[PDB]
Amino acid sequence: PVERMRMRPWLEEQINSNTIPGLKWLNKEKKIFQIPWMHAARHGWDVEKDAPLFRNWAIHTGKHQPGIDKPDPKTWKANFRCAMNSLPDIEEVKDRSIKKGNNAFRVYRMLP
Repeated sequence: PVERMRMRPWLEEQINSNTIPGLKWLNKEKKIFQIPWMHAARHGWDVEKDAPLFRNWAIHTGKHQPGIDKPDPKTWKANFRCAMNSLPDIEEVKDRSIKKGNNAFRVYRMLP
């Protein structure tokens, strides 16, 4: 019911399995993974690219339960960002004025 699969390995798995067309290890040897994120919908509309992950956050991070509480995706969006400010081994890189004409995702370098 309330287990702790751990986000670090949860991502190492999703990234290795390549469940989202864009999220994946750019350099798995040094553990570098990049996700596309919902750069399009900053709230809740064009946010289906990473919604399967973002939505799983509520169940994977043990925060929302289907049948007992309300499935609010608005907070799930913020939950995703908290993970980026966590695990003292992740380096987020979304570019600033160069790679901004194709996708502009968030490349995260994860240490061991």
